[PDB]
Amino acid sequence: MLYHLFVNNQVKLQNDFKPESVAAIRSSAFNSKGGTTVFNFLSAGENILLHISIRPGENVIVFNSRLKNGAWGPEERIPYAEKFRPPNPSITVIDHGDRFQIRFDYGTSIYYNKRIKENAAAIAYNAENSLFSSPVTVDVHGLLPPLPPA
Amino acid sequence: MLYHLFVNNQVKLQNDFKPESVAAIRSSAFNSKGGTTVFNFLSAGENILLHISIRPGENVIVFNSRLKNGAWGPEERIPYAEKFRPPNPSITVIDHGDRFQIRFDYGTSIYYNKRIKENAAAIAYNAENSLFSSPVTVDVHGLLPPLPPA
Amino acid sequence: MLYHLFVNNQVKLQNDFKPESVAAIRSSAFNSKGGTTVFNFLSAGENILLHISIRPGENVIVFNSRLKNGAWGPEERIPYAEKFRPPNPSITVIDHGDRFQIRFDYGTSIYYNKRIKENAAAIAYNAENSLFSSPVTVDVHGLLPPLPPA
Amino acid sequence: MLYHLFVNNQVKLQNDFKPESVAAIRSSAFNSKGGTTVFNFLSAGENILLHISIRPGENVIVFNSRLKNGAWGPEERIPYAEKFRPPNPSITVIDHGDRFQIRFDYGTSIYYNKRIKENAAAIAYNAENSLFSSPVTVDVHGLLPPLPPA
Ligand SMILES: CC(=O)N[C@@H]1[C@@H](O)[C@H](O[C@@H]2O[C@H](CO)[C@H](O)[C@H](O)[C@H]2O[C@@H]2O[C@@H](C)[C@@H](O)[C@@H](O)[C@@H]2O)[C@@H](CO)O[C@H]1O
Ligand SMILES: CC(=O)N[C@@H]1[C@@H](O)[C@H](O[C@@H]2O[C@H](CO)[C@H](O)[C@H](O)[C@H]2O[C@@H]2O[C@@H](C)[C@@H](O)[C@@H](O)[C@@H]2O)[C@@H](CO)O[C@H]1O
Ligand SMILES: CC(=O)N[C@@H]1[C@@H](O)[C@H](O[C@@H]2O[C@H](CO)[C@H](O)[C@H](O)[C@H]2O[C@@H]2O[C@@H](C)[C@@H](O)[C@@H](O)[C@@H]2O)[C@@H](CO)O[C@H]1O
Ligand SMILES: CC(=O)N[C@@H]1[C@@H](O)[C@H](O[C@@H]2O[C@H](CO)[C@H](O)[C@H](O)[C@H]2O[C@@H]2O[C@@H](C)[C@@H](O)[C@@H](O)[C@@H]2O)[C@@H](CO)O[C@H]1O
Repeated sequence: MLYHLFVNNQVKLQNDFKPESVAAIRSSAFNSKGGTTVFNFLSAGENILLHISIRPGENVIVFNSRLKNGAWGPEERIPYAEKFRPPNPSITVIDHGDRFQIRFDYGTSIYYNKRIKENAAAIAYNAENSLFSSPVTVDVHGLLPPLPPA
Repeated sequence: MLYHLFVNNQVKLQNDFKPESVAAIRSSAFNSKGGTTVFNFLSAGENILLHISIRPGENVIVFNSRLKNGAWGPEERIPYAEKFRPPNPSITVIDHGDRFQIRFDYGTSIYYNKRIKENAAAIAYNAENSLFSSPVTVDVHGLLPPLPPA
Repeated sequence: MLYHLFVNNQVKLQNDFKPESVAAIRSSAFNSKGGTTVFNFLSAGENILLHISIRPGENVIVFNSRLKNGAWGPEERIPYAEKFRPPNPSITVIDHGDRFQIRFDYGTSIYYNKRIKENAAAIAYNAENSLFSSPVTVDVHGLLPPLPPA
Repeated sequence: MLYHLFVNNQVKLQNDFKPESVAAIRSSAFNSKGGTTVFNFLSAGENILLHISIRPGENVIVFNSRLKNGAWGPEERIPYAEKFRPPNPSITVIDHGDRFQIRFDYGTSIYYNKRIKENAAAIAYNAENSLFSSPVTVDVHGLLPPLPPA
């Protein structure tokens, strides 16, 4: 299923993002002078199941979670540098049941153990000065699709 | 290369759409009550190399061409019905050198002999009440990419 | 539909190879010092709808057609000039209704106007010293599948 | 990278099968009355990093590991219960660093925690009466490739 997720907005998923689900987020642009950009996978109750804070100025990408009116837990970080590929950078998130796998353009995957046992009903996108385009293209799969030879 | 083509607007291609090029246009929605929707492949000089007029009310899809200040030539038509697949209908255009191949979700391809020997520098999207989303996602390939088993 | 086509053998297609059909042939190797290698798309009646003779020595690729017990028609040749990318070279054939499109790893697409109005029911592979592996992996589609962004 | 893995044989990988690596195994047939079929991911030192024993009779799939001249470790089994889609069944194995992900045509992904900290250098295929074709088509990726919208 294809969605167009606009900045400082979100998209309500047709079906819940759950185990086996794959979300391929792709930007039509890369604004090198952009600021902190965030993507949140939210449950129906608006709990932040997966928070991805891309911070170029801090050279880090922070992952976390928290209930709608709860507090962030410990942060999980990785260097920002050498992760995205202009002019069409991408973010791929896969739900492996007990944890999410996040993959950017380069480098190894990031694995984030789930902290809230719920499926995502929406994906939000927030940024004052986004690093990516608005909207960003999002393809959500119920399961990993057949793969091309390359 | 990924582009976000908004309705009643266009996208300037990074490189020209020419022989071997493949443009995959995908909508995030299908507005059954939408009207006539158009996609034009334009040259640098703004000549309409390939005009695709999707007319639900007339139950037809019209293909044509014309110079920037020229006249349409003869029309090439196909029934509108059973061509698109909601909620993510698509249009795939392939430049075969001497003609374009246009493929929708269902049915056989449409072949349109080129009438203007030029490459496209832009793709335009026009509609009063579009049948598709705004923007529509557009992936342009320099050549047919590797194919998945299905 | 996946088939394993062995050298000096053939594979019977579960479905007619006809307009919109795509055959993605892939080899697990490239035998540098290989000799003339042939791929034929045959009708159920064993007419050779599309003959592809890749000749390293003569440095040409000959395309032709012929009825079961008939003689070869006029040849349509092009220079061989390094069309394959080792170690996994590919040959993709697409049925466009009035003609076939043949794409290798390099060079431009080759177009061959159909000479016999029949669909292919089998693909044959012949060679004394094949340029490719035995068997070759063959994925046949009834229509062009959705494409990855790259 | 494409390989043709023959039954009761193996294929030496041009590159280490390691974190981020994906092995897409595809069969050109499904032998209904086939017997126990095995696929092993081996280290260059011939340690069995991941053993996959598909047993129709016992109706289970056993996953295990073992050093070259060592004994099998504790078994991790699941019911076989119709995991393959004829006539072209598939097995996809992904290296996630601390564990392997194995996906069949049906059922959920199977996760197997790594028991040996080595990368795979070869994939073996064993069976007296294989459930699948010989050889099986194997596409190995260094990283998950861009995905088609479907
Ligand atoms: C190393 C460390 O622990 N630094 C902490 C920052 O990462 C925290 O920032 C907040 O982090 C959460 C995720 O854990 C989320 O990304 C918040 O949006 C983020 O807060 C924003 O960004 C900060 C840099 C501040 O400008 C803040 O005002 C913003 O609202 C902060 C706050 O929890 O604590 C640091 O110790
Ligand atoms: C069967 C036939 O020939 N009908 C003709 C219409 O198809 C023409 O419409 C115009 O067609 C061109 C492509 O050839 C292009 O799609 C134009 O946008 C389209 O004109 C618009 O749509 C028409 C239905 C009218 O409402 C017109 O005012 C719009 O501007 C017309 C006009 O060339 O002629 C018919 O004969
Ligand atoms: C310059 C020229 O026209 N050369 C002709 C060859 O191309 C012909 O070869 C045959 O070509 C058909 C397709 O047209 C098919 O590829 C046959 O396998 C091929 O014949 C074989 O290869 C030849 C090189 C000879 O060794 C022949 O004995 C084999 O049977 C030939 C024959 O039609 O004529 C040439 O003039
Ligand atoms: C209930 C139980 O634990 N069953 C055990 C079998 O699963 C074992 O079979 C061997 O299992 C390993 C992986 O753990 C591998 O699949 C071996 O090929 C397999 O041994 C073969 O198949 C068996 C069914 C026997 O026919 C045996 O002779 C073969 O060599 C066996 C042996 O470890 O123990 C069972 O208890």
